[PDB]
Amino acid sequence: GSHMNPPPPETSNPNKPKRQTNQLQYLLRVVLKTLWKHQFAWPFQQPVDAVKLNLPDYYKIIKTPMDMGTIKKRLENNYYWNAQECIQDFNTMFTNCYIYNKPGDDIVLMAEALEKLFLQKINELPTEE
Ligand SMILES: CC(=O)N[C@@H](Cc1ccc(O)cc1)C(=O)NCC#CBr
Repeated sequence: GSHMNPPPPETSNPNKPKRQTNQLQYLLRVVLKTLWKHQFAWPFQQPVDAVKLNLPDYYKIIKTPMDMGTIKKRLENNYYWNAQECIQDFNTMFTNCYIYNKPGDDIVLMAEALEKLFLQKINELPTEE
């Protein structure tokens, strides 16, 4: 935990109201589970360690960091009120990658593959009930 990396996004706050929904259950059991085991998930399984990767400008450019390790903990620890909050975290993670990296780059192709899978699964997100 280098002082030069920011604290990770919040995964626990007892003041924030929490709810289990069937959609959130789907996001954990189907969407996260599927993306987590993809061959290209590893760069997205934890916050970007800008120290280790020698990217001192990362947290200069990316002011809303997000990663699937954070999303996994948010889903496992019922941090969310609704599915939109969680979908937004996934979208933020993909867009961070697209903003920071060049269109050709391996990391972008890897994010695009996870995003295509994500969209397939979110198209089947169940009606809330
Ligand atoms: C989520 C994300 O952006 N990924 C990291 C780490 C990473 C990059 C490429 C790769 O093949 C495996 C890991 C990163 O390097 N970010 C910007 C830059 C640069 Br150089």
